[PDB]
Amino acid sequence: FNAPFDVGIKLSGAQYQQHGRAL
Repeated sequence: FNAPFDVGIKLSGAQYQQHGRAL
């Protein structure tokens, strides 16, 4: 959660529709 900004993009394409990274 913390640093919901560009932080956590290390696994964006991964999260997939995780509404967290790529949203």
